[PDB]
Amino acid sequence: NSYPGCPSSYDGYCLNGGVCMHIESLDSYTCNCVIGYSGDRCQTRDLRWWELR
Repeated sequence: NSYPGCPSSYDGYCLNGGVCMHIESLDSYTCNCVIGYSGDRCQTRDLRWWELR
């Protein structure tokens, strides 16, 4: 269901990593946040602690 789906405008909408998806139903195009940070879009990044750049 959560297959990789996201037009071009979804290549910088998120400042953090983010995993672009389309999600069934309606649009909802977005980038799944990650482990360590979240919010509108991990805007609340716990800085460097998890991944690496």
